[PDB]
Amino acid sequence: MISLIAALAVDRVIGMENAMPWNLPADLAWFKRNTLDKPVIMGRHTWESIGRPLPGRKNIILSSQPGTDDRVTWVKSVDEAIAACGDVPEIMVIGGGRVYEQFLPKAQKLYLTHIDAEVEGDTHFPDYEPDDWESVFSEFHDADAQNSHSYCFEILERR
Ligand SMILES: NC(=O)c1ccc[n+]([C@@H]2O[C@H](COP(=O)([O-])OP(=O)(O)OC[C@H]3O[C@@H](n4cnc5c(N)ncnc54)[C@H](OP(=O)(O)O)[C@@H]3O)[C@@H](O)[C@H]2O)c1
Ligand SMILES: CN(Cc1cnc2nc(N)nc(N)c2n1)c1ccc(C(=O)N[C@@H](CCC(=O)O)C(=O)O)cc1
Ligand SMILES: [Mn+2]
Repeated sequence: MISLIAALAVDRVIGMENAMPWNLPADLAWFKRNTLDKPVIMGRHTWESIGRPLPGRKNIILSSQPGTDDRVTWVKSVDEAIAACGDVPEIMVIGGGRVYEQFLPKAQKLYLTHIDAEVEGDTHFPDYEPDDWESVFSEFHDADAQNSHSYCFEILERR
């Protein structure tokens, strides 16, 4: 099954100039918890902003261009990306915007982190139809010493 995993600030902003403005260590924690030991799909920019392979995960990168690093797996299409994953129970799509736009309709579950933060971004999460989805998990957190804003973890399943 395909799942989208993402972190959103105010107004579905997800990035700015190839990066994430805020710093929310609890989000990284949770991102890692959720993707560890599973395959992660990500676009070329996102990989670039990551600058390295994520351990304990099969890294799959989508580019129309040929690979330039054997540490990860390169693919040139959404189909191939998914085939490259093999037979596993869950595929984690991690970004960025274009990639999410493409996998949304094929996805059965959303892992969203709602961040209480106002940032001028240049990239946004897709506009998805709430009707279609169901909140199965929700947990709120106030900002703290490690985390500068309040946030909320959420899991939704397509009805
Ligand atoms: N907050 C979040 O959770 C989160 C998670 C990830 C990323 N982000 C942010 O997202 C922004 C980067 O997002 P982005 O939309 O600019 O880039 P992206 O989605 O990561 O990368 C886009 C690219 O991936 C390739 N690609 C995508 N679909 C393809 C397909 N069907 N076939 C072949 N290649 C395909 C293309 O590479 P080629 O040009 O080489 O073909 C295209 O340039 C950054 O700001 C990052 O910080 C946020
Ligand atoms: C660029 N970026 C993409 C990124 C970041 N936060 C997100 N947060 C959420 N919720 N969802 C995403 N898709 C997301 N994607 C990154 C950057 C660094 C690491 C990273 O180091 N991850 C460690 C986290 C633990 C550590 O901080 O050492 C891991 O192993 O998963 C991951 C994603
Ligand atoms: Mn149902």
